[PDB]
Amino acid sequence: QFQKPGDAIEYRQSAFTLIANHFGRVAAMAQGKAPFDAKVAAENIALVSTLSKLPLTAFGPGTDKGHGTEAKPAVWSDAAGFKAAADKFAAAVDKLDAAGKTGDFAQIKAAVGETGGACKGCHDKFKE
Amino acid sequence: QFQKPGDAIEYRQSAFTLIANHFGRVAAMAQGKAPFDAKVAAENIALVSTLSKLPLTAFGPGTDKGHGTEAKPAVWSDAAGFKAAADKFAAAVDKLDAAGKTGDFAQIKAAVGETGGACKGCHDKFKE
Amino acid sequence: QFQKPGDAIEYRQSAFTLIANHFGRVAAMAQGKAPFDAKVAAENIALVSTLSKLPLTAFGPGTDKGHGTEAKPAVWSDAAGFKAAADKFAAAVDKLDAAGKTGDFAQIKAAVGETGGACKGCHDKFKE
Amino acid sequence: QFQKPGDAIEYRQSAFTLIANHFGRVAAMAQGKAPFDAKVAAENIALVSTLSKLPLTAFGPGTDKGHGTEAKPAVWSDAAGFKAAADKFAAAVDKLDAAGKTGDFAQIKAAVGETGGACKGCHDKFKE
Ligand code: HEM
Ligand code: HEM
Ligand code: HEM
Ligand code: HEM
Repeated sequence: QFQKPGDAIEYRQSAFTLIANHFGRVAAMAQGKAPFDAKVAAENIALVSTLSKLPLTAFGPGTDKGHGTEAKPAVWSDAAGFKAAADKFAAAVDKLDAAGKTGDFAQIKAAVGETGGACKGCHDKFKE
Repeated sequence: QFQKPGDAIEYRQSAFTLIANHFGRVAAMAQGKAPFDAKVAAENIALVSTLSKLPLTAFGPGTDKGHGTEAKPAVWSDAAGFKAAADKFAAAVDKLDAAGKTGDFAQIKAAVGETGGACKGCHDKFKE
Repeated sequence: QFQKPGDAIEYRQSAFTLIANHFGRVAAMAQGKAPFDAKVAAENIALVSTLSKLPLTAFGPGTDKGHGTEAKPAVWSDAAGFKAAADKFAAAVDKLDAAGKTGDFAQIKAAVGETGGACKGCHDKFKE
Repeated sequence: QFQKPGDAIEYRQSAFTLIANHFGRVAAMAQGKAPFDAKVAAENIALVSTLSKLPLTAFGPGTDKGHGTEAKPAVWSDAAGFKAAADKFAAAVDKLDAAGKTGDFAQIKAAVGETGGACKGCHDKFKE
């Protein structure tokens, strides 16, 4: 667990950073800005899948201020809304995980579009 | 990959932060500071193993300054030494991973001691 | 031996009290309620093993009443059943003792579950 | 350990009872009231040796009243005196343990005389 609040903040920020980087490699393939390689897309989606579970466990009470957090207070006051956004994200990643297993480009591109929306959706209401 | 150098620096710092947190949970169990659970020890060990590969790819040329990096210059001037320290870490992680597979407390405690030593070993020569 | 019946009753009650306390320390470790230590688990298991032989010699004829005994009459009328319950307990303790020797958490947890069952089993039919 | 004070009291009283009983079997041999048998004397002294360590760990703060304790307050207020008596007892039991190993009657009789005095010595100042 986290000894101090700052530990939680740093942990979640670190998780989102890793997720962003690996998810980005798959998105580049989907956008045609990088050659498509099923094995590599699979590896990266696998990483995103494993990491996606992590950051959401570090939003406990008391982790609201300090260590440069960009989490809006609404994360807590509207816990219901936050739970929903997290759920959408989880669902989308499941689709991305499956798509990754099949190696089908069209499916992967569709899943990254969905997942990406899940990131933005949550960010609009709870970040910055 | 990493568009800018700072991306690499933030990537590696975040990876270490996650590794530290999850390795710490296994460590606590092995040092008698928390109840032992083979499943949880196993899960945390899996995370460490997976993540251990990640940060070592983010030490390319030019990632020596900025983004509050704590990597000593020796990381580049003493490249061989660094690859030497990284190799030890890898071996230690392979043992920790094997221990996780067996669920054997003694084996796990032995491997966390070795891994810990590999962390500090590298840190002494290349960090801060 | 026991001069008076009461001596036998107090002897067996005291033995059970010590067994309960030391078995409980092993149990706590196995149920994830306390940090695991193979040496301490081993020591406590040794005590339980040694003491387990003791109380079963203090159930001779005439020790059925007085000194606040909680042994049901069935202990004597259903002698075979009692020897049956005691035999199971003994076997369970032999396994707990063997587990203590190996230091294997899984093996220990398995044996504490069996021993526990042997305690309650006998208690249901012959205690209170 | 002990969840409640009464647990400590019951534990130590139970330990002294077992000790008293087994020590008594050796004393009877030494007094010639029972035939001398080196093996049996050895077994019993071994039990006394193992058990002798136990009761002294259950005299913590707060275990002074209730559950029918016969421990005089001096046990705590004159902690120094209590520590001494316990030390004499420990030393005597060591002698009894050795004597038991040698199977020499004269040595055993001497050790039981010493140990017995250790019981009485401590009892006079700290019990009832
Ligand atoms: C979707 C896969 C996704 C991405 C991509 C993403 C990225 C991201 C980054 C890079 C950060 C910055 C980390 C840093 O400061 O170094 C960040 C921060 C937050 N995010 Fe995000 N994010 C994605 C998904 C989600 C989801 C689904 C939610 C909400 C359910 C969410 C929330 C947040 C919050 C809040 C932060 C700030 C955390 C903090 O600074 O304390 N993101 N995200
Ligand atoms: C071993 C399992 C291990 C742990 C644990 C560990 C932790 C760790 C942390 C927490 C950081 C701080 C990151 C931050 O500032 O947010 C960190 C940083 C560096 N480490 Fe380390 N580290 C472990 C292992 C290793 C090994 C085996 C090496 C070298 C081969 C190594 C190196 C470094 C370096 C350099 C940094 C600084 C990164 C930067 O700031 O740019 N670590 N480590
Ligand atoms: C198994 C390891 C086990 C435990 C633990 C256990 C505990 C226990 C306690 C604490 C008592 C109370 C003593 C007191 O009142 O001070 C107690 C009493 C009895 N038990 Fe028991 N017991 C364990 C095991 C067994 C087994 C396997 C049997 C039967 C074959 C058994 C029987 C009894 C009986 C009878 C009593 C009452 C003794 C009396 O009051 O005269 N127990 N037990
Ligand atoms: C020496 C081998 C020894 C014997 C024998 C002995 C016996 C004994 C008995 C039987 C009791 C009664 C237990 C009960 O209530 O059922 C008893 C109680 C106490 N003793 Fe004792 N005792 C022996 C040794 C020692 C030694 C060396 C000390 C002190 C250093 C000591 C102390 C006590 C105390 C105090 C009690 C009362 C505990 C309580 O009721 O809380 N004894 N002893």
